[PDB]
Amino acid sequence: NLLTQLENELNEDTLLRKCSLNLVTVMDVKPLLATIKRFLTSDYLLDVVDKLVPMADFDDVLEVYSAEDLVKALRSEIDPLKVAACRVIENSQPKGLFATSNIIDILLDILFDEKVENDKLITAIEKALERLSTDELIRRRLFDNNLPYLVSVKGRMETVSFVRLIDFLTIEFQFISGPEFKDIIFCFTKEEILKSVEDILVFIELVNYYTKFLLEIRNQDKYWALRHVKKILPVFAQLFEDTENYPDVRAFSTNCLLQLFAEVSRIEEDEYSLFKTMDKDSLKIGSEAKLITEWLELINPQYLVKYHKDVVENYFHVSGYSIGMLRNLSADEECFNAIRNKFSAEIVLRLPYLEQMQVVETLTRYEYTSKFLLNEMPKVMGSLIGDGSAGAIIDLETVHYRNSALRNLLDKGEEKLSVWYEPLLREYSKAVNGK
Repeated sequence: NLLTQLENELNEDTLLRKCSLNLVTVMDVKPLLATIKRFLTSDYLLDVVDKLVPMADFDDVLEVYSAEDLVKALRSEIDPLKVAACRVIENSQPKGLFATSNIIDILLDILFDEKVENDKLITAIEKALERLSTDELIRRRLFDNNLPYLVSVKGRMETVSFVRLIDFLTIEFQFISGPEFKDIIFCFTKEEILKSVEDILVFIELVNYYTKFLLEIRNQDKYWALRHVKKILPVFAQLFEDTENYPDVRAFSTNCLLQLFAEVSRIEEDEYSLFKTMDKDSLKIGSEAKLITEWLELINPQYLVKYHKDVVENYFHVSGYSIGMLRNLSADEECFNAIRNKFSAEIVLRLPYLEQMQVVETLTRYEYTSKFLLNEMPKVMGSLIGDGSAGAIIDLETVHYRNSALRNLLDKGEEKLSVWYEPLLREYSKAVNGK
């Protein structure tokens, strides 16, 4: 490690780029850290800082960069020194060390400053906060001590700081438990949503936050959060319908809202009471012809089959274009039974091999779709097995889908595949072993 002592002495009498590298690999480092400090209290040097801080005993780091220093650095006019302080703070041990100072407060002050244009500083602060937010004392400093501030930034709805706040909440929600959840910061009232409409970028951002919020509730299994967010969901739908008073919503925000309604149709709730009401009063799936394809690609297929079976029956036909609809509509048995009569081996076999495989890979995903494939479209299975030139297929998508179809079927087991087991295994073997 004599390579680091050289750097320590070539500052007192390319190279940094090399230390930066020779450090991704792995005595007393204070002296070296002290110097980088002096230089900062006056770009590439930062990558060196971000490497050496983690690998050191934080007590050591804390001797050079004291709480008082960090504070001073953050209050300075020197961006690089601010980034460096962020790296130091990010590596706090224990993570709750600075939770009793105003360090977090200042991190937030800089974070929500519209005047800050340095995207590198913003992410550094966001990484610091993410890292430390596993600690409960850091969450207390954030959501208790700084709640009034966060809520005021929330109320600004000023473009630059609003985007940052939304990122902040999404990041933070990962670490929030039921008892710590505070509506006033994570949720928006009806009145705030109507207000965000005046600047459609803010509203669009708010729509995406909610989509992601519901997505995260579903992924993290935080269903206790639903009772807090679902009360304003009908508002997004009413605005989507109200083109007379709120034309900017359909005009600029149709797609982001469609994604939201996709999530709403999937919330763990008392049998679509919420979505059924939103659909009945506002969305009216089926009434606007230009939206039908999208509704059939996005909305819960079980909902679609119970409340809009006529649409599903009439509108869906097999083609390269309806593969989006196919992936969605077939993920519920009952909804699949509503499109079953639109398939035949002949209809599928007319498609170019790429789409055949996309269709087939889709049908191999579930028990009931596979059964139908084996029992009703064996000639399509024959096209899947092939003539003996599939190993010569150059298109990456085609190979990807075929292989995935082969895999999906094999995952079903020998007993359920009958006479197809051996040929499937054989074809899969040739695909992944090169033959």
